Amino acid sequence: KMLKFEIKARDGAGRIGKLEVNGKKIETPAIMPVVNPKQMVVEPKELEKMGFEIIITNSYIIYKDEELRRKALELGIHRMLDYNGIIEVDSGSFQLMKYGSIEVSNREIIEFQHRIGVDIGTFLDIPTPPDAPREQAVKELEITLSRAREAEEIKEIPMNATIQGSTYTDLRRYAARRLSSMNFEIHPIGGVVPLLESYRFRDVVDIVISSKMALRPDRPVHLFGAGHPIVFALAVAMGVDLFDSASYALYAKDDRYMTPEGTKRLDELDYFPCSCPVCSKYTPQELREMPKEERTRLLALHNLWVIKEEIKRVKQAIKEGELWRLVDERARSHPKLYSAYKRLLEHYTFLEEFEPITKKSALFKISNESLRWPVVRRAKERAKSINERFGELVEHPIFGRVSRYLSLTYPFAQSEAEDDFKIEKPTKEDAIKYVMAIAEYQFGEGASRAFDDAKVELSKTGMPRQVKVNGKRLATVRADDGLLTLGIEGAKRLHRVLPYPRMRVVVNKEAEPFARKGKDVFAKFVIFADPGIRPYDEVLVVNENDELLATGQALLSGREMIVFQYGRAVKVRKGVE
Amino acid sequence: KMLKFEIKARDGAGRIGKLEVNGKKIETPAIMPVVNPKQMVVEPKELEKMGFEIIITNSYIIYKDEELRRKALELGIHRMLDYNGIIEVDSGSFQLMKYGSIEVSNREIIEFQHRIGVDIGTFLDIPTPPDAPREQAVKELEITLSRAREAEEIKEIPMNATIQGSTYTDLRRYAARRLSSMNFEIHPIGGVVPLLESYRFRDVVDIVISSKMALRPDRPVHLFGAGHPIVFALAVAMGVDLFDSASYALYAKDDRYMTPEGTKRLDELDYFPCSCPVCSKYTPQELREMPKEERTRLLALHNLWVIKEEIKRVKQAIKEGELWRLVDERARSHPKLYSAYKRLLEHYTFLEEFEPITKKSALFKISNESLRWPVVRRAKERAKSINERFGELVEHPIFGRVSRYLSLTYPFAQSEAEDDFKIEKPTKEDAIKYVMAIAEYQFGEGASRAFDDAKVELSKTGMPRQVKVNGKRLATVRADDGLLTLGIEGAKRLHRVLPYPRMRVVVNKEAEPFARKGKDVFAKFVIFADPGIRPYDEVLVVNENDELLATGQALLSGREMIVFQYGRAVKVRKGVE
Ligand SMILES: Nc1nc2[nH]cnc2c(=O)[nH]1
Ligand SMILES: [Mg+2]
Ligand SMILES: [Mg+2]
Ligand SMILES: [Zn+2]
Ligand SMILES: [Zn+2]
Repeated sequence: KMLKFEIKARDGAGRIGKLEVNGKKIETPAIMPVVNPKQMVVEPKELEKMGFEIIITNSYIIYKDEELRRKALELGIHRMLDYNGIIEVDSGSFQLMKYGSIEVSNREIIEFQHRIGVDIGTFLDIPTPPDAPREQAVKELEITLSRAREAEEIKEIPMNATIQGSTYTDLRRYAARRLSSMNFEIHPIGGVVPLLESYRFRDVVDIVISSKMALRPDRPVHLFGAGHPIVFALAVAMGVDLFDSASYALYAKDDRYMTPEGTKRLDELDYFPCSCPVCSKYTPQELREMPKEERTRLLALHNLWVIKEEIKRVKQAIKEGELWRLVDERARSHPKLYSAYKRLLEHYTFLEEFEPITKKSALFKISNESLRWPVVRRAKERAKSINERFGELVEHPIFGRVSRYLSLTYPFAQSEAEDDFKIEKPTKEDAIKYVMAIAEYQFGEGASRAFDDAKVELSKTGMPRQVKVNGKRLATVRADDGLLTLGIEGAKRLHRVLPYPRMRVVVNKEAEPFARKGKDVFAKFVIFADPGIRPYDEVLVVNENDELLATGQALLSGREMIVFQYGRAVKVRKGVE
Repeated sequence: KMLKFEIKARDGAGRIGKLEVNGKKIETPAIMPVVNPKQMVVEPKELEKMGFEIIITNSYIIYKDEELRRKALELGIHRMLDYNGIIEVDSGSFQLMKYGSIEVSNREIIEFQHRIGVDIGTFLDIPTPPDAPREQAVKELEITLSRAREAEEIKEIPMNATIQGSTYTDLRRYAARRLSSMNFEIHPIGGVVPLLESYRFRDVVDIVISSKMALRPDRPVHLFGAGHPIVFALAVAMGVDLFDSASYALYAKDDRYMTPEGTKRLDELDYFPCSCPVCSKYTPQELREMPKEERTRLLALHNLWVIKEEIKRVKQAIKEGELWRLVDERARSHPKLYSAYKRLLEHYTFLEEFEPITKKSALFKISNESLRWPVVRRAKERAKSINERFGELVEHPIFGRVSRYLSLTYPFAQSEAEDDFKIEKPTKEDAIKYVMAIAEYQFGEGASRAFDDAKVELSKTGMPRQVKVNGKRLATVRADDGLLTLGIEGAKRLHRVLPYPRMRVVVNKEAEPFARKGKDVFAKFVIFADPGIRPYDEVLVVNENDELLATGQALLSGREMIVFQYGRAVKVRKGVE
């Protein structure tokens, strides 16, 4: 294990992760600028100063140039580029996609990558073009897989194992499942460059989702060639963690200027809709008259700033549970991106497994699409049975109508549309009915039976809070989302009222003592867990004998908990000890 | 004539304008930072260095303070504030909002503003709150207008005549009519601060449109209190040319960070979604540790950069003919903004009057609301008749079905949605049918009768270009928009086929010679024009006797050509004499 990856925060199918490679730590989503070893528009040391702690170069281009190879073998790529962050390197597969044949063998560049002290390498995977004869897509993929097995045998460093299969979702699934069973640390998704250039974002969505579906969750995903800000928000919402960009430099040499919404020709710019170091002091009409070398430099820097800025924007949105809103905003950039956005939302089943149970932000109805967001479709179905049971429905701008008993609970209460939703507070005789409704809603069918005989306390306002029964607190309704926070007593009740494995996270014999003491539960110790658990659900920490050890909040889905070996699986609230 | 205002470019009902006062020019849309004479987070000279060439201060406050009072009379605000740009001042009406009455008379402040060398003054209009009872909306408006009448009498400086009818569109209309008929140079729209602070943007749209409907198009409109980047694109699209902001500073004082999509609390920021001098330099945490004063300063500056940046973004979009696409993107920032955006599109009649006829940018189907854009509804309606005659209905992504004869013309041809639309090139036999369908579509019913007996000469590609008869070239189908550019001969024919005033722009007797000569028609010399004329339409430059003087392209709407006293109204292609 030379590569460690763990989730720190999440939204949609996206996540902010901590990625460690042989001692170097980087936060994802992240973009690695592509550096041309022959003509570096922006010096690696300057990229590093700008905050780019990971970059990529062409080991093949280096290998072929006598001078470059000599220096790379003499000082290592790090000293050669005078860069200290993570240096990822490509294999020359891109030259393969352009010329068909390359003058170096898979084993050869791999060994070369090792010789120059590369942080992360890549083998000669074949980038089958889109809409290619299924025959070619298969023949090429098998070679890719063969070259992969070879790389798995000789690699001594972290390496990229790229998924191919052209535009055939079944080949994608196959590639993903196969490379997922091999010893590799990162899984790029290739062959998409031509799609991105053509703005065929819908096809990329299909390729990306089919790949993510078959890929094991705990490994970072890299979208090869997605180096333009316009796709960041969407790609990250699908679960992409890494991006690489050469366009920042190539566009600059073409007097092309990037924007989160697309690209513009410098000669069509009357104003700079940006405030970066470059745009804050210069002007379109000035830049246009500068020496090309200078014009290229300033554009490159600008492009890098906008790319860096989008990433930060995306991470900040994930942090506040607003990614979908941002994605919705960026979808209006281009008709094709809008097409791709609608398509992504059709994949409710894939998206639903990762969609957090509760978010910081309120549900915003800002378009027709938002009514199709994962959280909306989930709350709809989960409320159906709660309505035909508790009745007393009220009107809701977004969900139409929902029982007054869920009106204080996310996302019904925690949402906003064109018109405002009037939440109906409980009564002294009503309270418990709410707690029961929430339980049945948050924990599933039967959960109320753990609270029936309880007494709900009300705050200075008519809001439900502390839930008690013949003593100790069973749980508490949160003010922030109207969801229940389990106390050890309430956890015990749920445990006996709900059959195994509902709400369970089964831990290591070794992990048992810690959970009992209330320490947090770490993924590597989770041997099994309820497949229904969603990020942020209340959870029952248990041993194999299903004995309650503690209660806490999930940070991963049931499945992820099993698969993941790094990061916390559960944030424990209280233990049995 | 103490204020000149010219339209330099436009889109939607918005416009980029040239505003001159005291020989000081400024480009609009423009936002004026509100400056507090007592406390200044950022100082006028700094604001001037940042590029804010217009600001606003509270003359009443300056008045009520001995210190400022002396220095003001003594030095005159310009030197007092060490600012050399346009300085606008407010009456003290703001204090009226929160105090209901002040210790100064309409006449007193007005004369005081005159004494301190103010570039633009304001009288004591009463900012009636959003949903006041009708008797109050009415009472205060009459009081406002009496002060308007007094101000018009003694005025010796350009002044803001604020439209003030609360939330009664009929009162706004009246209020606008009256002030328009009076001698003032700028028209703010007031009583909206309470609405903006409550994100009640839909109500602001209704108030603005009802005001704009009754305002003289040639005068600048100012949305009083609209100082957050969130409403700019929307507001500009409604024809608002000026904004003032106090928020950039006040928000900073409460560690609130501005964004084109809204507002963020500093203690809730993990990353800065911006590249400005501040954000590209510091991190959220680095900011939180600084002393309150430094924090307030840096945040205030950041807010100013966001403001400045959105404006440049809005102006760039107008120049590109993509304002609506931006409004749409921005509509996704908040449910209340989305509600307002949809409402704005309900006001088709108002918007269509100012909406240009042809654009450089292609029509993008990026949302549901995209289908309700002015250009789309206009195209649908107009084409109905063409589809009824020339038939040959071909499929279209946005309009569904449309006669093939218009498939070469804007906005049908370039249009792009989830799937591209393929154009139908003419046959040497259908050629004429196209020129006729286009004419009927571009010039209105009957227009075709001016081209029936003509031959359409196709180019290197099966595209129609020059239209000739007997040897004289009537017009020529443009390659870019598929719209006809008239030739003096085509002009003549249309002149007799279409009943006055269709396509007519009537000029002075003094302008008659130039027009005949071929010179461009300036607005001030236009006495009357076809209400149906839209920006960029082909127009018939005629004299009062309806005698053809020349042909050209409109740069304003017919209604605008009449009221406007500055700028060109028609770019003449060719005179007659
Ligand atoms: N290895 C590799 N590099 C790429 N660069 C762009 N696309 C690809 C791809 O599919 N694979
Ligand atoms: Mg595990
Ligand atoms: Mg005129
Ligand atoms: Zn920039
Ligand atoms: Zn900033």
